[PDB]
Amino acid sequence: SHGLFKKLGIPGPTPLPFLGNILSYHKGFCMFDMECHKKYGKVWGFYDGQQPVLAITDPDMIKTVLVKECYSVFTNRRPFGPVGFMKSAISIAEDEEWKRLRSLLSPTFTSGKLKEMVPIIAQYGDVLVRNLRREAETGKPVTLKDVFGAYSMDVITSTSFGVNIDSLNNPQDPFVENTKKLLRFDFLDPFFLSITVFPFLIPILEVLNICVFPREVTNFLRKSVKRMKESRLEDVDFLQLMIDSQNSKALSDLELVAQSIIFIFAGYETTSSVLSFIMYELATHPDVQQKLQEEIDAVLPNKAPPTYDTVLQMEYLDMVVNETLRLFPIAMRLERVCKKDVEINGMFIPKGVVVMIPSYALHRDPKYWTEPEKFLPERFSKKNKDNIDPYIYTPFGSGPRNCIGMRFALMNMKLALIRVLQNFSFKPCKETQIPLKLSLGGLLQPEKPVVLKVESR
Amino acid sequence: SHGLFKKLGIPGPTPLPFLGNILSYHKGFCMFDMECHKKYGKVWGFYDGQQPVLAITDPDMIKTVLVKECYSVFTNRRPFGPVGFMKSAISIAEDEEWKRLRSLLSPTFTSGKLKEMVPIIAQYGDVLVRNLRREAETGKPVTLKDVFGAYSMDVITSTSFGVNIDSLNNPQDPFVENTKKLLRFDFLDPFFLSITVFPFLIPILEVLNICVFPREVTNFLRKSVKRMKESRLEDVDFLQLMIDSQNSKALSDLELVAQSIIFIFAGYETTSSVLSFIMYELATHPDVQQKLQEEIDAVLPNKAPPTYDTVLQMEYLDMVVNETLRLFPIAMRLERVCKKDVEINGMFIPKGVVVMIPSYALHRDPKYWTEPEKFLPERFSKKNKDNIDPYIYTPFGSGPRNCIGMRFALMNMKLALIRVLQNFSFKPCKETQIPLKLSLGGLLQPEKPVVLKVESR
Ligand code: HEM
Ligand code: HEM
Ligand SMILES: C=C(N[C@H](CSC[C@H](NC1CCCC1)C(=O)NCc1cccnc1)Cc1ccccc1)OC(C)(C)C
Ligand SMILES: C=C(N[C@H](CSC[C@H](NC1CCCC1)C(=O)NCc1cccnc1)Cc1ccccc1)OC(C)(C)C
Repeated sequence: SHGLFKKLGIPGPTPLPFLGNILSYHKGFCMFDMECHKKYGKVWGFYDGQQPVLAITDPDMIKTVLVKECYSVFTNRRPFGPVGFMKSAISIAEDEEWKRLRSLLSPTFTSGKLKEMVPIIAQYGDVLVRNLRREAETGKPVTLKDVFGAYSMDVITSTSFGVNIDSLNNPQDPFVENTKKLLRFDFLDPFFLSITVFPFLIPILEVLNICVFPREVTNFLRKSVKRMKESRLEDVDFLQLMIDSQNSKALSDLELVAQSIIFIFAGYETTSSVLSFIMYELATHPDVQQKLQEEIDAVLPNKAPPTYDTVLQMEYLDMVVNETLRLFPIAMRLERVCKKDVEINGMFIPKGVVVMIPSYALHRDPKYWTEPEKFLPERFSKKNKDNIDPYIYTPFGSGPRNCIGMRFALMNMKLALIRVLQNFSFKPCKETQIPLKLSLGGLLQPEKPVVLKVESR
Repeated sequence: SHGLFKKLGIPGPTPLPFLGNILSYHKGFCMFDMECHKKYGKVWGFYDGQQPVLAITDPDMIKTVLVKECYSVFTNRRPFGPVGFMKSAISIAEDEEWKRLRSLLSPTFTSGKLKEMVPIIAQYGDVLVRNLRREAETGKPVTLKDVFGAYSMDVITSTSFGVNIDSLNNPQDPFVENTKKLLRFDFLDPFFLSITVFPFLIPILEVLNICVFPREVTNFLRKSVKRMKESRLEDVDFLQLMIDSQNSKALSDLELVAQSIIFIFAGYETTSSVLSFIMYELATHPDVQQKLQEEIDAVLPNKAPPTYDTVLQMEYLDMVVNETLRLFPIAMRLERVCKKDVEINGMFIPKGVVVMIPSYALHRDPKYWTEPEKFLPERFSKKNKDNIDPYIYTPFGSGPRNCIGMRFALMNMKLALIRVLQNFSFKPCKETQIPLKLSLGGLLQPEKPVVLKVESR
């Protein structure tokens, strides 16, 4: 099965029996993609175990794949390990079902519903600040993914179930506990590599009701949600919107829970990780930090509370965000399974092949980015923003299966930063990893957690 | 493979292909054993999946199995699911290795080392009491396995690593968290039944570094212990004793950790569960409660602090304990794998057969116990204690592979009760499950958690 790309005349690294090329993940996904990109060019193929994966780097062709042919051919992602009842979550479902879920859930993530979510996201901004100042006045360097996680948690809990925790001060609350155990899967830990040399074990683990979503976290939320559904009904958040939806093809009950669980993860270690990266940059780039706090004071004088509207009135802030997402696209890769034999942009691609877009690699490709390793937000200036190909820069994917939560994430994030730079400036500690090396793991997160210094303006 | 016992002319329930008799676990292990015991008599066999299990109820024969032939034939328990590096813990190791571990670890559990452990076990008695009185003065019915667990935790943490937590007030402490996730395996949950219809999947999960001991709890303790070992060395608890041992065949480092992890579980949900049962009895039997608080006041006047010595001076207290253990032997069953063809007490038993002693069933067998469903501690009076066959009553097993921690458990437990009945009396609430129905699950724990009323003497 390792002859495939040789036949198609597509170049790539020589696979080992059974292993395919996975030994080459010893420096993380990202480093492997850049290296293939340099060595082979615009297209290459390789083998996660026996599985052909075809990498592509042409924007037309990438558009063809994420847009033009999404429904017909490229509808789904690759399977990755036993998910149990979580089979039914939107990010994991296939074909007509996913097509369906997207619809049931899409209204929920509208700008308009989002704007109603703003003042709740506001209140925990106050918590974040107050918690920070306690560490600021005790001049002790601060690990971010803690205080940001604690914030990221409060937001989720509240924005999706109305649960109102100071999680940084109550990691004791059974709710907060469960919710944390939902962490970014280390796709390069002992498990998933084995899942990829031995995917024939996925059904094995399914019938064994083994689940990558801790059977306890899920058995908790499942019945947790079942209590909420029956206390609201009858006596603004995601659950409401989703409960409203199934009040008609309409969403189910177990289905509803598994969606919640997705939303819960997503907004947690992603929102948390990204902010960490941003403060790392804001910290190792004092001028950018300052220009930012200048925007926030001119659009919002006197430490004025942000509204929905004033947030989007802030362009530089957006630039910084975008630029950070370029440097750290926490997905690293987009993928779609080729469900039929197809020709796209004059290239034959056979069924079962997994088509991959190496986002990380593209973001640091010299050919589109001057000095791509540098952190330069002016890349995304209203002037320069026009020159950036949407199929090269894809922090949130693209097409019918892009990040459904994109607007909410950006709003969520921006809301925190604004309230954080209104009060504090962030400075590198002797202990701050400079330069920030990347987790050679299967996560896009830093090698070492970001520690900085926090001062009260 | 389902013909075995029919050939040997040994009676038992008819197995279904693949399933064996496991459909008959729908009412828990215990109920199935009593039923086989009544229906077939002194011996019977059945099939957990394709695995022959031979049950026996003859004391001679049970002695033969747990004692006389332990080394030669019956050295090990049955495998149960993927344990990863935990392969090396004493309760799980096989043959010469276990034989070895027992020796390295046996001194640790001496009465004499135990006596030095007493005053530490004392101090958290004070915590237990103070926490209780807070709920006592707020006349709100109390779930036991919480406050007892919280106690059971404090003891372990301290008695094995010197870690000194008020865990009831700090379930936030990363240590306490990890430690809790080590809970009594529900052998009748979705997993282990599948493990028993599909044991050929155990090696499957091994190579997948999948572990029944949460890979995170273990990766925590592993490095947690590695920090302690290197802070003590160089600058009274189980770790010390074990560290001392490997200071010579001597214990290893990973080995040392996996032992700790065992000790940690054992003293947790076992100590916790047992006390829960005892207060349930003490509660549904006011007179027994009173006689007890009378012993504790005569051997220890003026709420006198218990010493090692005064504890064993208390006989009734011991009786109550024993009697409770009769009613609720939390192991339910003892097992040993027959590693060779052998004849014992005039019975042929083939290799690979799993020999089982149905402790629960024996404890409620009428033929040894008058009114066995009743709770009557006078059964264990210094007068009557002589009539109890040690091979019928086996709460802690027997022979070279009995409960290594037996003395410590009994001491641990007794120390708590004494300090608890010195201050409080325990009364049934309208909500108290009366009579206490048993978890039809694979655990010996109650159907419903015990809730009682707590009053300040
Ligand atoms: C900065 C934060 C986030 C980033 C960078 C991000 C990025 C992504 C990416 C790269 C994808 C793959 C899309 C594709 O294949 O084209 C995706 C999918 C998805 N995202 Fe996010 N995301 C973020 C936050 C969130 C949040 C807060 C939610 C809340 C629900 C969310 C929900 C989803 C869902 C449900 C999918 C799968 C959508 C589908 O298959 O229909 N994401 N995201
Ligand atoms: C009331 C509490 C406890 C009860 C009822 C209990 C009961 C048992 C039983 C029934 C066995 C099986 C023995 C056999 O097959 O003959 C056992 C084994 C064992 N117990 Fe416990 N136990 C208790 C507490 C503890 C504690 C606190 C420890 C602390 C380390 C401990 C450590 C062990 C170990 C290490 C084994 C396996 C011994 C070996 O295979 O060599 N137990 N226990
Ligand atoms: C392969 C996935 N995830 C899906 C299929 S598994 C469910 C998924 N997370 C899981 C893992 C953590 C607990 C929930 C999701 O959907 N989480 C919401 C989310 C995450 C990140 C960004 N936005 C939303 C397909 C996919 C792959 C990459 C990026 C996005 C989706 O991702 C990881 C590499 C595992 C992090
Ligand atoms: C089958 C076992 N356990 C051993 C083999 S797995 C390791 C074992 N617990 C594990 C499970 C919870 C986290 C540690 C042990 O050794 N825990 C110490 C202990 C427990 C209870 C009483 N004393 C000591 C063999 C065995 C079976 C029954 C009773 C005792 C030992 O037990 C259970 C039915 C699973 C509860």
